[PDB]
Amino acid sequence: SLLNPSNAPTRYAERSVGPFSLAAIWFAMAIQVAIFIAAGQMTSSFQVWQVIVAIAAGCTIAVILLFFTQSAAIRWGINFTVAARMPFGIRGSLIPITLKALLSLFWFGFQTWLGALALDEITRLLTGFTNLPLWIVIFGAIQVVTTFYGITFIRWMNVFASPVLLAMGVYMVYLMLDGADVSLGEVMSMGGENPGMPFSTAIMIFVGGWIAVVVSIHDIVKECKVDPNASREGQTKADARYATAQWLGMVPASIIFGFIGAASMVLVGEWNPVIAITEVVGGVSIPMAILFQVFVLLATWSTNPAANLLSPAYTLCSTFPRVFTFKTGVIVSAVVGLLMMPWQFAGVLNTFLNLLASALGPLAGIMISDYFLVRRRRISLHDLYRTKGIYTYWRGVNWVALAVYAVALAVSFLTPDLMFVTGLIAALLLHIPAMRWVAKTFPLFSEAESRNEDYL
Ligand SMILES: O=C1NC(=O)[C@H](Cc2ccccc2)N1
Ligand code: NA
Repeated sequence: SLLNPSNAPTRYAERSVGPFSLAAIWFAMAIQVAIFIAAGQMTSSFQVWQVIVAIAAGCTIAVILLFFTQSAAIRWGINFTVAARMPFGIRGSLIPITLKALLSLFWFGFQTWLGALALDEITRLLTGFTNLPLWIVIFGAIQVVTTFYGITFIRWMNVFASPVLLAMGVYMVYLMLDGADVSLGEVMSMGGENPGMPFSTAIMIFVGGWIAVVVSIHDIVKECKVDPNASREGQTKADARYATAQWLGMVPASIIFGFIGAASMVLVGEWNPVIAITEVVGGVSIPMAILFQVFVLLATWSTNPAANLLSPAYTLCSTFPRVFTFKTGVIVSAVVGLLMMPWQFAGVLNTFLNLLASALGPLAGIMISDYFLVRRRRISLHDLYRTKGIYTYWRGVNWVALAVYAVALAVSFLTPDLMFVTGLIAALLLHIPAMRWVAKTFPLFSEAESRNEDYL
């Protein structure tokens, strides 16, 4: 048996996140430093308005993906890590999941670093003392302790941060434009003096940014509010209402701040607004500096925990259920996380994000396909928490599913600038015959699936 109270499905009565709250999480979750860098470097290949469009487009494909990847977690309250057990093995799932938990972990140490940088700047602008590693640990630690309160903290922290973050950001645009004596429309076309990159791969970069979060949203949305007595059409509007809520959360947020990163680049040559606003205005008071850094901290806290730490946590406590608990998995994830020292990763993010998309495209494709197409939303919670059942396949691993991943990954390379969308579509479609083959040896359904409601 693989069940324990932390890795258990989330009961209808235990659910706490409705459609408005999820938007309020995504809005503050999109406001984070790394989009300054991405949208900034984009000004090299396109002008600002197109970048904004590449952002809105990439945001929209992500949501279209969310509509599908979130449906099982909302309805059934389950983990990502647990949900992967279906197409891949009960253990075989650990392979892509280790890929993904690593990715997730990489991002956690990166933003903790940016967060640490901020707190260290606030202090050295008050005391000249400038030790970063201590402030690294202390922040990593602070996130852990606030992450202990799981989605309860996350949800309260993001609703109050959201408008403040929204205001600090709208303010930021005024200060630049004013102090540079430039209208909004003028800045909207100042970029793109070094073309070469296709516009499709641009969209693919902002998609590749949130690919990890979207593919494992489960860990957030298994907490969302559901009415068990809906219907096909009421379940679908529910899915759509949530997907819509995620759209209105991540788009307007990441457009305003994407624009700020781009504007910084194009006005002053740096994606970082600290520099861009400092120059344009010719220095700023110690208060108004400390402020900016309070922003960065506020912008990191609303994203890092929820997006980067939740999912490896649940991976530990659900694979080693008697060894780890949620709270302990959080401690182990944040330690490993920082010990990956990701702040030394050579290159730029864009290409990394281009890496991330074509690396998880088939994963999202195989999960959407197994649940929606092969099984028709008809799943067995019972077997997901047991070493030997209809999801065990060949001694815990479904090699055919690991094969479809490879094959789809290959075909993906045949279309480098659209890798992700070909790899998803390839994995999606191939899972169908592959699964109609495995179904001749192993069963796709189980009697125990009638105990589903016992869990809820
Ligand atoms: O999946 C993740 N986790 C992260 O921290 C980053 C956040 C991000 C950076 C740049 C563009 C979109 C999302 N992406
Ligand atoms: Na944030």
